[PDB]
Amino acid sequence: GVDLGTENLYFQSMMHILSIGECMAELAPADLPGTYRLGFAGDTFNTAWYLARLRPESRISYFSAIGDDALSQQMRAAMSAAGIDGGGLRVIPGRTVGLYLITLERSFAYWRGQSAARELAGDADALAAAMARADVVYFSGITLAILDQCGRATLLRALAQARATGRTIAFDPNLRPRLWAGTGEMTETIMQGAAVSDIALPSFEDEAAWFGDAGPDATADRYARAGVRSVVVKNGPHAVHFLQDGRRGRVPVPPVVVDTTAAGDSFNAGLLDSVLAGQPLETAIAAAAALAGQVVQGKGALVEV
Amino acid sequence: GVDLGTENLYFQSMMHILSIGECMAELAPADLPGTYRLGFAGDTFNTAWYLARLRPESRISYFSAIGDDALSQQMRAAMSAAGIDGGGLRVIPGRTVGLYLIFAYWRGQSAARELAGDADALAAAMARADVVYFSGITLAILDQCGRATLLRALAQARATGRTIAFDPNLRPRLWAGTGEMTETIMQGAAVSDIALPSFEDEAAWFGDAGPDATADRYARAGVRSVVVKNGPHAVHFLQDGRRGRVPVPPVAQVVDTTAAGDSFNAGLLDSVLAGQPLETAIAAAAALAGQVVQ
Ligand SMILES: Nc1ncnc2c1ncn2[C@@H]1O[C@H](COP(=O)(O)O)[C@@H](O)[C@H]1O
Ligand SMILES: Nc1ncnc2c1ncn2[C@@H]1O[C@H](COP(=O)(O)O)[C@@H](O)[C@H]1O
Ligand SMILES: [Cl-]
Ligand SMILES: [Cl-]
Ligand SMILES: [Cl-]
Ligand SMILES: [Cl-]
Ligand SMILES: [Mg+2]
Repeated sequence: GVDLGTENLYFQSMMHILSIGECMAELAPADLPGTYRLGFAGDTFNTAWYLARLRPESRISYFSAIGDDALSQQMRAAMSAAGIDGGGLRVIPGRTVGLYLITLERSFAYWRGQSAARELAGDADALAAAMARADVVYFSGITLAILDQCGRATLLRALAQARATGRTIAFDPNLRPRLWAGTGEMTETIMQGAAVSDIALPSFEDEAAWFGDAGPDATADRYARAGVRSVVVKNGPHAVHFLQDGRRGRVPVPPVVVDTTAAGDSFNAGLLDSVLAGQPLETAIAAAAALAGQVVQGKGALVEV
Repeated sequence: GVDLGTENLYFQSMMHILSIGECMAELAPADLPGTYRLGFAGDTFNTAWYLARLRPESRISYFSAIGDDALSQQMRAAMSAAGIDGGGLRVIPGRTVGLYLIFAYWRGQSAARELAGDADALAAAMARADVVYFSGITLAILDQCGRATLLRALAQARATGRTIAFDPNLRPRLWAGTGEMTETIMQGAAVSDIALPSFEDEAAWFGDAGPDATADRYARAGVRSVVVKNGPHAVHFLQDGRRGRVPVPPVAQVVDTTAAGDSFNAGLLDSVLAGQPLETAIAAAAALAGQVVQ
């Protein structure tokens, strides 16, 4: 149902962004007590969701793996309804998607340890093909976390070769220790992700905790050392710090905070949307923060802004 | 939060049944489309739930393992509301319970898989219980070591006079292989006084010629009372070499057979605990299941 536009050998009618990672079934409190609404979310998927709203004229694709059950079909449908191109989704027979439940104090429970999405880097050829004509390929530290050793290698090799042909690679380290076997493995693998990326979107609070960065500018230096060309350091309610080809700066973030979920994912979409438009980095960061600011004044992961 | 009665050295004021296995979170459709109601279920827990309803005068305990998150605490509270003694539940920090959505399942990493991790805790749960009930699902979710631990505790309990009841409850998807499944089920039979197989599932996997052959297979494993369920057909039984059949009264307006076996099992065990003859207990069990399927 989603319009993929047209193409010739040289150009496509639509700008193309690919997001790679895991989308999950989400059950969140409904109005009637004891009941829950079924939706879909997951960090990289949320970013794609916001992108589709920001640029409905563009092609926003999602690459992942789902099962073959009712719930998987439901997820596939929800993607199309959101204007997201799920044509590349791998189907893994006998399996289902990951799920999480929000209970309400607000708490989360996850069942994603055996999700189909963990097989998303099982087919190297399908990955390359998904990336081949993408203007931007976006992935996260959660994308890396859920894969085994071979899957990580396959994904990183694909991103690196895509990068070399001229795809712009964007990465949100999105540190979630509970998804990794150990902190050593997490930090190492995250920086492997950095080494294939042009744009990195770390969050200072998390980076400081695990890498021992003394401040946001030290966070930026760390990613620049891995070859990242544009580092954008998200910083809670504080100014966003950046570092691009040796040049530094800070972009003020106006004071606005119901729900800091989706903040980072919406920020990323706002940033990538503006970068694709050919806007200078500082302009893109301002747009990213403006979107995130309006989102954190909203209810949920997916806030119709 | 559930009264457990009183005791002296010789007798307890309440008869005591312990069920061992996995309780899961269940999400089922509510009226509002796209919304689901959260409840708790799972084979051995369902049997315990029905048993508690049938005998408010008794102590119905559940032994399992849960997590330490909000959902696990909700499960604990639901058990207590249902009159079930969850005082022996083990808590596995960082883990959560299994879940299913209406059937799609997430149970491969549930805390309940650790329920046989502490041998002393299992033995204490079984002490002074009159009946200990478990299923083939209880066995399926454990690793090899947990299986050995549980079976050894069950056999030791049986050696001390606890009555052991088993429902094979064959579920192929939960096992690594067909062979492992059949061998382990029969190991469960080997520690059980009472077995409650279902002919439809047994026949597909053991090659039983008919319900009497199913009964014979369990009897060779040392089961004293075998009660073979068979959908709407007569229940066959075998007890100490004596065969019999008990009719299942026809039910026309059938609605949901999911809890049929678990409610049958509770009905049977309730009547056995009351000292009713096996044929009487089977009829009581059929009657309850009949109401439940409607
Ligand atoms: N308390 C807040 N006040 C204003 N903006 C925020 C706040 N929290 C998050 N944001 C925005 O969301 C982005 C993501 O921040 P982070 O949560 O550190 O990933 C920030 O860079 C801001 O643009
Ligand atoms: N179609 C049916 N009509 C009447 N009773 C049933 C039916 N299905 C199941 N039951 C009852 O539930 C018990 C267990 O069913 P099953 O475990 O599916 O063989 C039977 O022994 C009957 O007492
Ligand atoms: Cl985490
Ligand atoms: Cl006393
Ligand atoms: Cl099964
Ligand atoms: Cl008898
Ligand atoms: Mg009664």
